[PDB]
Amino acid sequence: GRLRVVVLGSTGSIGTQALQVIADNPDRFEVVGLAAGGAHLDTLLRQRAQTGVTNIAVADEHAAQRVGDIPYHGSDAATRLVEQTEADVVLNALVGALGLRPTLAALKTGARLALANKESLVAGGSLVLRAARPGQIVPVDSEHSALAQCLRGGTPDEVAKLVLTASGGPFRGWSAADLEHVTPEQAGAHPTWSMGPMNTLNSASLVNKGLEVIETHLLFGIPYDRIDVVVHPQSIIHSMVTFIDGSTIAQASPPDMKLPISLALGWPRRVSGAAAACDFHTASSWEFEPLDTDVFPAVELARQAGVAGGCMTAVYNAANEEAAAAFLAGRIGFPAIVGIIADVLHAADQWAVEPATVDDVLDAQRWARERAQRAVSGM
Amino acid sequence: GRLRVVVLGSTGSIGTQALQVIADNPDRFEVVGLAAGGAHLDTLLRQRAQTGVTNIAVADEHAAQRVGDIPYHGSDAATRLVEQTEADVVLNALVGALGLRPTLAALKTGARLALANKESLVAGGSLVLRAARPGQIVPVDSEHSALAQCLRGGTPDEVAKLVLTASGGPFRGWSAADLEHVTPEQAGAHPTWSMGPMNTLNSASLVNKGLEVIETHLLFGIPYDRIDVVVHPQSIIHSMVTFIDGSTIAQASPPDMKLPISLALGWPRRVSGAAAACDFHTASSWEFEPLDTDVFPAVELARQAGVAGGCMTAVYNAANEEAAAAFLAGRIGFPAIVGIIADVLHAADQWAVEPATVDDVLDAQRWARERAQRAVSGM
Ligand SMILES: NC(=O)C1=CN([C@@H]2O[C@H](COP(=O)(O)OP(=O)(O)OC[C@H]3O[C@@H](n4cnc5c(N)ncnc54)[C@H](OP(=O)(O)O)[C@@H]3O)[C@@H](O)[C@H]2O)C=CC1
Ligand SMILES: [Mn+2]
Ligand SMILES: [Mn+2]
Repeated sequence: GRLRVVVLGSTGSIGTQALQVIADNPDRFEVVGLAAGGAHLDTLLRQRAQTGVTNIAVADEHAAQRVGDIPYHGSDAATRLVEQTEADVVLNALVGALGLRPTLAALKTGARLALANKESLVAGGSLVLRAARPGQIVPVDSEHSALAQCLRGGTPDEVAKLVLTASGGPFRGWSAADLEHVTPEQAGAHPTWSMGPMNTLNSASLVNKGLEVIETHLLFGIPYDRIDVVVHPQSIIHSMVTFIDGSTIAQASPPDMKLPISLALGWPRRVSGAAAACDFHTASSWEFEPLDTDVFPAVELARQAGVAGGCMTAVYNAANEEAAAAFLAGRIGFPAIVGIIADVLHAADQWAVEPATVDDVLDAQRWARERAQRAVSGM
Repeated sequence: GRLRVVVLGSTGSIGTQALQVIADNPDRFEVVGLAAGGAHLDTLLRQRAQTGVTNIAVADEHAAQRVGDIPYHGSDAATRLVEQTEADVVLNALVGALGLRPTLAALKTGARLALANKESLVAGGSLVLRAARPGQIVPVDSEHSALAQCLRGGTPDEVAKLVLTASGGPFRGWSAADLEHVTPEQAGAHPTWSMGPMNTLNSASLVNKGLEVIETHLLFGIPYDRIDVVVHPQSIIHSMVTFIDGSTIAQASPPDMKLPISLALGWPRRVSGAAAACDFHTASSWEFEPLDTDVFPAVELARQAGVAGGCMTAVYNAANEEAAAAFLAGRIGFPAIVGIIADVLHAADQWAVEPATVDDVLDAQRWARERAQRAVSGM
């Protein structure tokens, strides 16, 4: 009675940690599908051999050709893999708003969607939500996993606030002037989490936290004015829920994604030995500080976009993707990332309309990328 | 609807705070009984006048002589009140040995027992556990209330460890050499108005934490070797549960006993506005450090007593009461408190037998008191 898992983005950080959790728990889990982009064929072939799964999607046609006998190849490969593979859980660890169609396909199959790809939910918004039954989307994200656990501390009507923690990034405490000179190398560091290149930059810019505020509203149905963000440099407390009696329930663990991965895969059942627990035989401190919203307005912009609703959250994410690419390429400065997002959101009148189809979401993103490029061109 | 509440020990700290919670929540609670010792008879009489509750009990027959219209007076007045009063919740906030019989009576009525009286569990042990049905006892103290909330984080089978937080008391971080100089005043002997000198002393000696560890075992059925203590000077995290996957769930609030009191009264339902929540607008830190068990062995000793079982925890507590009072009277030094507890316990193996009656518990306490007296005097 074990769970069949499709792993999308298997060669990345989350995909590989997920495979390790599955390998350590053959009793509970079985890999039945793998999807990757094709940039790391060494890893993918290793995964094919180690798991014995030949049911693979490779996005890059040239890379799929070089491997040979890949059953699904091309831009729709991951989507068709999901549509055609019998599974109990789809782990979406793809990166960027491109995880949207596989997310929608997964929900349509009725399987659990263990969601690491927050962008697909942020972009899909109510379109993704309509495709899901209650509890079908289970968060892999450390914060959202923590929130889901802490919500067990009371009934829904007893929730006052959801409190997301943020690491603060490498630039915690820096001034606006300090941020002007930030290099791609400087933004490529993270004090607590080891992640891919986009999540690391997003954590530095605080856009990751903005995306997580939106994800929180969408997953848990809590109003934006009841979703708080506190800076916690240690990343040990992964988030908390405050109840109407004044009690706060918090989730805590040394930073290790295998914990929320393991919990997402086998929800509601915890997976014995998934990760190390906090060690209370040695001294430590858990520090909290307010976010400097003047220097880091990305979270406030996310709330604005979220409150607007419809396709506005897709716009927020798409504008970030474009500005982020420009920064990494050395075309714009670091403060310009969130500056461009604000510029694009301000122009995004038409996009408050609720998406009826995936094409509405794609239209919004297409516009947002263009408007983002316009803003880059002007600086 | 409205829960009918009997308040035993209505004139003490817990009792009066509970009456405030009840006054503030007339939708949720109604007082249907009040019981007190008699030393604060005037307060009880004012309480009858304020609540309109005439169903009252006074233990002290002398005190009762002052009134003429008390329905329940004399020894076991509180017990008789419990036996003869229809109620949904009995709050047992009586102090010491006079709490045990009312606890037993409350359990037999089938009411929920909101338990503050430590002696009921620490001394009464298996007598109380054999009488109680699952979930019948709801703990009132902050650590136990924290644990009950955090246990919501998983199934019973998913619990790895219970971690109680401890303030560390006034001598946190003190060497054994430092402790030799401790005076009653330093250990918290002030004529404070609401509470006896023992509470502050028991905190300082770490015996209170030991008592809490024993009660934790009895309340939640977790072995002593899986009940840990961490020193946390802020007392914001009130305790935590570590699950088999590595996740820790923690309960946090600014110190305020109205929170755990309100939740014990309303269990399982939280009481809106009971206490203030953690506020993250100003920076703070939550510090943890190990307890030096060489310098503070009171908790290790409690586990030893608890593992031994039967009436051994009764012995532990009674030896403390005697030794702690001897320290306050200047008959011994501070380090000798836990020293005498150890010496009495090590001589106490005849008391490992399970008590059949309340008198068996009383015999054990009698022996332990006499034993500690000889240890103090040198006889
Ligand atoms: N990493 C973390 O610790 C955390 C991650 N997340 C979220 O999870 C998601 C992934 O995180 P992360 O593992 O770090 O990302 P990574 O960059 O480390 O891995 C990205 C994965 O997606 C694959 N991929 C890229 N492009 C395509 C494409 N066009 N088609 C199909 N597959 C593609 C890559 O395969 P390949 O490169 O071989 O072509 C790779 O396996 C993100 O949305 C992130 O926000 C959330 C919380 C923390
Ligand atoms: Mn996250
Ligand atoms: Mn306590």
